[PDB]
Amino acid sequence: ALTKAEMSEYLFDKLGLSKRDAKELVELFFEEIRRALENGEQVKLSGFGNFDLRDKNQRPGRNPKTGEDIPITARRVVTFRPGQKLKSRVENASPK
DNA sequence: TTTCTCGTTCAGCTTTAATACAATAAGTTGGAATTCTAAAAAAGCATTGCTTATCAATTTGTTGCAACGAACAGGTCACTATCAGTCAAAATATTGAT
Repeated sequence: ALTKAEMSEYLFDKLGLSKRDAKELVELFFEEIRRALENGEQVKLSGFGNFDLRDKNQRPGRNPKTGEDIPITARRVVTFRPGQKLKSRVENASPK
């Protein structure tokens, strides 16, 4: 699984950047994105996807184990709509 | 046989044209880097029955990665004694007067 460790190492052998800043950029990368989502801003990354924010209302739910119907509290989640470019590169993938 | 016959380079001289001397004021020519802009590519537009994701409440295996504890630099201040620099000690050479 791709981790921040592998991402930093990549920037070291592709951009020749020290692992230090290579590890600091990967952190600030996801950080800045999370700061935009929490602030209520859409994140549109061309050639990748789009992190949307939809306010879901309180809908009926339950306890998957027993079956006790419990109303799922409303909350703002963070969806991800992959671009057409990304889909065309993952359409022919393979779980490995 | 013996004599008539010309072009070359050497060397000590003489003569014909361009460039002088300097500080001053730009001009040329190969790029480098920031920013305007048309050229390209990804995405919104457009829509509907059918397909797929939405997720609580709680137990159990998994894992990214910060949290620290040392070691290897990374960068600045001190150890330890005399260089680094400039004035006086100590008495007469040298210079001035009898």
